[PDB]
Amino acid sequence: LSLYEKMLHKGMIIKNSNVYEKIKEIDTIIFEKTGTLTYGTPIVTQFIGDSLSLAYAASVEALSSHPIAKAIVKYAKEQGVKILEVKDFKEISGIGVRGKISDKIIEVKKNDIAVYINGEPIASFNISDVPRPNLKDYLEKLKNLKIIILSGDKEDKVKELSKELNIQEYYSNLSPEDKVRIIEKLKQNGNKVLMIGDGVNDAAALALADVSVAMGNVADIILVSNDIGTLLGLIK
Ligand SMILES: [Mg+2]
Repeated sequence: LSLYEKMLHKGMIIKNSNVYEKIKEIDTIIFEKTGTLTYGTPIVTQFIGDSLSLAYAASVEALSSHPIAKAIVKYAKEQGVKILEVKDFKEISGIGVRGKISDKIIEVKKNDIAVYINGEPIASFNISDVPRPNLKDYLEKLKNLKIIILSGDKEDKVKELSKELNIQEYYSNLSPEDKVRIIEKLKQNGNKVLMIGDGVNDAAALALADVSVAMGNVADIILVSNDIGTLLGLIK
């Protein structure tokens, strides 16, 4: 058939056949918490504030394509509130959004998210990543090979996910640049490192991985399917 076509069938897009046997020569596996071990879109785990505030925040968040923004919009919609007309929308990706509704200035910006109305913090959200099911693939590889979780998220969130999925080595509160330095150090130390990430917020780290995998949500392997199990199946 052809390696390239066989891999597509399994929802992997490969860049070079070399990545193939290179898989066997690697010894370290690194996961990005967000998007790989968890779904690409987080959920609202709690909202504190009144329903008008909720409608205001969702109405502004409805103009962003950020996953946190989508988590907030979905939660508000499940609560039954309707989207309101916003003017003067402004966004700074991943950090905050702003807009005007009913003569009032609303800001939603990085509990995890505060809602301001005319300068005053009046509501907030806790949002969390949702883990992907399938937990045995991990042990299998822990058999055959060291696993590491990296994340720009806070200690307690990262640790807790490490706890659930049963992963020992993990680093938290990392900037993209922290991750890149970690890869280089592993490679300096002699490790052949395969990394799985979102493909953007950690593109430099991937670019340095011995073999890099991007989620479907440049890299050596693109997981169109977002099927990590099948990737870990292959590796294992
Ligand atoms: Mg949600």
